[PDB]
Amino acid sequence: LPKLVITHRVHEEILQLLAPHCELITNQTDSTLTREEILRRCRDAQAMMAFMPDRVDADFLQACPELRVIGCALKGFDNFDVDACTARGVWLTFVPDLLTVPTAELAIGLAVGLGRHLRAADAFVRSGQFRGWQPRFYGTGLDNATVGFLGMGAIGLAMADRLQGWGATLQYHAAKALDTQTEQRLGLRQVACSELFASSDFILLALPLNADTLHLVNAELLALVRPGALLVNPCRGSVVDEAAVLAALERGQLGGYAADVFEMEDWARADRPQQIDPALLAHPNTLFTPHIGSAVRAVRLEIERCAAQNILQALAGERPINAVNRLPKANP
Amino acid sequence: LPKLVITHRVHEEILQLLAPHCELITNQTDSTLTREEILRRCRDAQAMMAFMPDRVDADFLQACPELRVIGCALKGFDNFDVDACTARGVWLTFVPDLLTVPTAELAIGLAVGLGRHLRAADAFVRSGQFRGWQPRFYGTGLDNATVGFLGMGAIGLAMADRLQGWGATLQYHAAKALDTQTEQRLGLRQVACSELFASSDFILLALPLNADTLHLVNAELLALVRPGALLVNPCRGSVVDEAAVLAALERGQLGGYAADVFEMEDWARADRPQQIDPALLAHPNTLFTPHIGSAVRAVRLEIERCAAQNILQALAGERPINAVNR
Ligand SMILES: NC(=O)c1ccc[n+]([C@@H]2O[C@H](COP(=O)([O-])OP(=O)(O)OC[C@H]3O[C@@H](n4cnc5c(N)ncnc54)[C@H](O)[C@@H]3O)[C@@H](O)[C@H]2O)c1
Repeated sequence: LPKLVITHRVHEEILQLLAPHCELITNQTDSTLTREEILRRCRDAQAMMAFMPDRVDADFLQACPELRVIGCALKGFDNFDVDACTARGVWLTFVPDLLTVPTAELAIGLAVGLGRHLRAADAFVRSGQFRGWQPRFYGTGLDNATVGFLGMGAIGLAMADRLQGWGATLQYHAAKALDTQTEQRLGLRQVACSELFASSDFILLALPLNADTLHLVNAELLALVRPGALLVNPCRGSVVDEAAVLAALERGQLGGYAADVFEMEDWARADRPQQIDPALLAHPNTLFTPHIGSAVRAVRLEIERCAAQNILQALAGERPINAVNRLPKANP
Repeated sequence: LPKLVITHRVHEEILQLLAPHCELITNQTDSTLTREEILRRCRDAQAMMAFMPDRVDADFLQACPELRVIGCALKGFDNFDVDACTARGVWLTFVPDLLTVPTAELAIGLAVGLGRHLRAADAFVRSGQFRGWQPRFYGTGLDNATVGFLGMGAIGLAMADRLQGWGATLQYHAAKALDTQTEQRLGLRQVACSELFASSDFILLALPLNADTLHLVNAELLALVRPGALLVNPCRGSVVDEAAVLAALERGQLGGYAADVFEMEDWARADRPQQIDPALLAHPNTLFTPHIGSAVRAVRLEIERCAAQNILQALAGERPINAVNR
């Protein structure tokens, strides 16, 4: 009986898991519906499965008073007002682990593609003009490089594991230090944010988007980079000031920027750019992907399953395993 | 000062190291000059620093009787008649293996780029049409995949090393098998050529080119492949049959092909293709690189430096460290 709205397309097997417990109102197409259309569907929904284009604020919740649970098919719930969910007695749940590994893979791929001029290399061969080896496309590889992680959580760790054996010197700065056991095991040295940006050949971002991280990578910080340094962003766009990244690119201090994420995606920002600057889109020392960190079908299936288990738990009157927040529940 | 012709562009610092010992006739441009032109340059040269696009046969050597050293900024001598060099008392020089590692880095970059549709994804956002996350561009990860190496010398090992931590299942076929200790270390399962192609999600090539290896990856073998299998060629072009790969791509059994090397490059074969098929070139499930395996700045510098020192040693009258002959 309880209505559940699902804002984007999910695997058949997921609908089968839910269909006995809920009234599914699904978006089994390839499109992102309108803000006003999801509001209408959610108006008396007991439940919601949310995805990356979703944004949930106190305004949204006011118009949807039957909501008991919002199940997020994602890790970074920055576009979801958790306090306001709590104020309305709505569970919010996320997916803590399943997005990690394929995002870590993409990022290393970006680091390699960016450092080796893959976009133009490939464009060149595709132009038909290839005739053999030339003294051209000399790049930056991982061997002997200083690699710097900003952040050292799930993707931080999964990337460092993936770079064991690459002959790089690994260093990091994070809100919380890793125990000495993990540092020695992964070859990781802890350094300050300033030192990270001044010494690293590659700088890989692995931070969530919050108030302390908004525009953390800025002109002051980019002004510090060794000339030609490569910056890689698989996490959230507004951890970076995209305009200062452009400027470091044009002056040739920053060697390259790769990103899977963009400022324009951060819906909880009133003042978000409405687009990626065409000038960064067209800069040659770049490589981009459309938020496909977790775009592997087998993985997406499990992300959906995790979200569905959470939603179903919540509707069964239990505390969901991946609740980010806390509601009153009866004791023994 | 003995005269030295540098066949292609080097870093300023190789010039600076060499000027005080050699008259330098350089080619500080992007172009590889015609062999007529390199022959003109080398008529009375004492030394030559050669690169990948150079070929040296008896005929070349006949036209250059004052040549003492060929110092090569490369490692394979397919393009080089070694016995001609020695017959005419010319040192033929190689560099140590600085090339394997950056090539292995690129190879994994390619497998990831190919599996995750990097070219198409990049173009999509550069188009300015990106409106945030969509449930498409689904791709293939390495995690839980089976990756099969065809071959396992220096390149096979470099790549296997770099794939520890990636949670894939590793397997290989090679003429020269690995010792048990390393198989153990690397989680590497040894299989037959047929089983490798039948059970690999990614197949990464690590083979030399020779008679036994010519068109090894042919239609019969590709026909065994799992639907959507991803093939990566960073080793040599002519170990695969590009027509057979294209054909495999077009029917959709092979999910993708990435290469840094192409048949048109293999100048030993008389029957070699004259370019890369434009329909392969135009295929969406590809990813290509213009033989940039070792195109890392630090490495190219060290490569030229080793070439230079071999040349200097030969001239001052010593046996060069990396002499391939005598
Ligand atoms: N591209 C994608 O598709 C994709 C996929 C998954 C996650 N992400 C994003 O990447 C982010 C990180 O993912 P995760 O799974 O590793 O998250 P996580 O919560 O496991 O780790 C976050 C880490 O950042 C650190 N941190 C927080 N504030 C910091 C600060 N001010 N300075 C330095 N370090 C700080 C924390 O100590 C923690 O170690 C997610 O929050 C999400 O926003 C993107």
